[PDB]
Amino acid sequence: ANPYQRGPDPTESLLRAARGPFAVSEQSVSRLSVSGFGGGRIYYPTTTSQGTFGAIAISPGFTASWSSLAWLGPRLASHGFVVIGIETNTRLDQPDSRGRQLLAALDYLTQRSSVRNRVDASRLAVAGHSMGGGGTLEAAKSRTSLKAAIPIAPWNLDKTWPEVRTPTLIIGGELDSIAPVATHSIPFYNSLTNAREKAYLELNNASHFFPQFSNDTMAKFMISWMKRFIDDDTRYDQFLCPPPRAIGDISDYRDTCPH
Repeated sequence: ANPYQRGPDPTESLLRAARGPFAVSEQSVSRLSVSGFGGGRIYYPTTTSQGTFGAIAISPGFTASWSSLAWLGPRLASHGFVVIGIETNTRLDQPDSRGRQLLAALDYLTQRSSVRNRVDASRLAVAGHSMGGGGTLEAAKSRTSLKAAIPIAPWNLDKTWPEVRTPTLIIGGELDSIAPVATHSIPFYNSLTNAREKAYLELNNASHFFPQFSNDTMAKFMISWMKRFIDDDTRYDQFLCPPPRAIGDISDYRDTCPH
């Protein structure tokens, strides 16, 4: 009935496994071959028999290469998404520049890449770590048609995001000292007055570098948010609404349930 729904009825175990149900193929994008971003790597479900998939562009943070987040490529793609993980023009690009580069990567993916036919160009998303999370907000501010945005430990001197209409899940690290949640993540969250839906997931005792290592709870909520908003997959609302208890590895969760 939902033409964008993919994969089996979900469970906690399906979301916490190292891979989702789709085998993943990969393609490198050379810095020599694109303008507007530094190339990167595309990850996609090998299967085309179940339909096209939505896509997400993901930016690393200041000083970092895509390799700092590479585990996300196969892990997210294996749940039924095309992922373009980017290298930035330089490692020291600021959040606003990272936002423009994420949009350039989505444009390349849908308009020129060798996997464009596998991507539903109407169902796109952005995510990123630290300054790449600040760039995720910048991209959503510029392109209100994006279906999901996931700033991860985001850093941005711009604290307000009234233009953002995209469903936005901010994932903060409670003990982050580089992009403290009290001055970055939480102000950003409170400022998303026009986001169709939003959530704030705070990881208990987590530092700024939590997304550099496979993290099942982070993956569970990122995948659930991507499914619910990129694919309109209401099956994944069971993990988002009612919000999870702030216990164990979650120190805080803020929500706009119902979706």
